[PDB]
Amino acid sequence: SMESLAPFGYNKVSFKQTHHHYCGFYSLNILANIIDNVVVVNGKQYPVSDETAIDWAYDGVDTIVCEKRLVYTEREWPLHTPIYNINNQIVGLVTHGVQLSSQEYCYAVQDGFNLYNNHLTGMNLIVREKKKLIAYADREFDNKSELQIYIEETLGYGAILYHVNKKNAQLILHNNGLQISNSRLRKNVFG
Amino acid sequence: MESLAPFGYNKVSFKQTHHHYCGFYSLNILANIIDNVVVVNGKQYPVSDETAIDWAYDGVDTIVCEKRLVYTEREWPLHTPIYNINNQIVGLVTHGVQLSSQEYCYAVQDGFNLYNNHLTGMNLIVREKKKLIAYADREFDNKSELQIYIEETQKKNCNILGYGAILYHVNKKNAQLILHNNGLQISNSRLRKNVFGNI
Ligand SMILES: Nc1nc(=O)c2ncn([C@@H]3O[C@H](CO)[C@@H](O)[C@H]3OP(=O)(O)OC[C@H]3O[C@@H](n4cnc5c(N)ncnc54)[C@H](O)[C@@H]3OP(=O)(O)O)c2[nH]1
Repeated sequence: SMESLAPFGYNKVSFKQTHHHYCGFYSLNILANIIDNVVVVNGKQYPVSDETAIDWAYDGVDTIVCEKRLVYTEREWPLHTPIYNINNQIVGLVTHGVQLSSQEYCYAVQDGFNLYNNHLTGMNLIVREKKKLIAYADREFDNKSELQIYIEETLGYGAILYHVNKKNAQLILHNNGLQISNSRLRKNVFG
Repeated sequence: MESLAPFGYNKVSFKQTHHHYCGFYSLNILANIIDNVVVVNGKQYPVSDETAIDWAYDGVDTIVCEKRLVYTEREWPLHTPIYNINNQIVGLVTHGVQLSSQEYCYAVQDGFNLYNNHLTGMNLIVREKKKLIAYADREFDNKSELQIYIEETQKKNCNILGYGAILYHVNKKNAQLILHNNGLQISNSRLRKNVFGNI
């Protein structure tokens, strides 16, 4: 391919046959890891924190879920900028960050294949704050008794990433109203 | 009322009223491991800094759980209660592994502090990974073989085997959880931890 690293896009779905799925972009080759907790963006070094958080990226059919390392900056990173390690090897492409304050930003950088990853097929992940005690399929319940009623009373696959104040990431997959899996990742959620 | 019972009997009653731990039902939320120590049959055992992915089938659901490894020179009988240093029950002994004539290893769940995945209506299968790509219930050397399987399944799909779960590993490393249904791929979790047990 002529496009080595290509950000996700609806019209780039043919890249799934030729490129690896990173969280937010396709890559022709396996990318390098972060070395000594530093990333290099536009010629400036940025220390990488010890914090991680769950990020996600829809590519038009699948959702890539990835535990990424958090990088706190005092400067905005333009989207799709290449990220290098201190050995001048490309680590990835800049994805969407968050502006903490007027002069504060936080970006999430995937560190190769070192951390949690989940490739969800044919599902557009929904992220929402947990409002009740129990989450099950695409519904929420106050107690087990309300849950048993729904199960006995009960289209398409779905994926929901739950959090409470960006904490305790909880990923639920469901199909036709039935629960498939309920994974408590014990990680923060980025955003 | 059995407040802390191992998987394998009367699941209908337990599943509506008890919390699902990896291998046993508990009426209450169980205590955590305090100061990296568990107590089994009156003896204190230091808990290592190692974890591994374990699983337990209760007869309809599979509980997947990252557990903490405890090395011991003494065998722990199945179902023996496990306590913390406050004499608070933390669980029941599950199956371990024997590393040497004098050395054993058990995996102990530390409450709900670590990774936990509840698989509904599925019996997990553990398999050593032998090809580069895992997809649905199959393995493929490359994406061209994968694309053939996808396209042929799109043309004709006779798989009505239902929902399945496969835990892949390479020499007990690189835990990878594949969920699938009727020849379709659902989710591919890279857990990065070792897989516990005689595998
Ligand atoms: N992207 C990625 N992130 C990780 O964190 C990671 N940890 C390990 N690995 C393995 O590295 C090998 C490559 O050296 C891969 O094979 C992979 O093992 P696996 O995790 O067993 O593989 C499933 C393949 O299968 C891919 N697919 C999934 N669906 C499709 C589809 N419809 N069409 C084409 N490919 C599909 C899926 O994206 C994927 O392959 P790619 O990421 O390279 O694209 C990782 N790969």
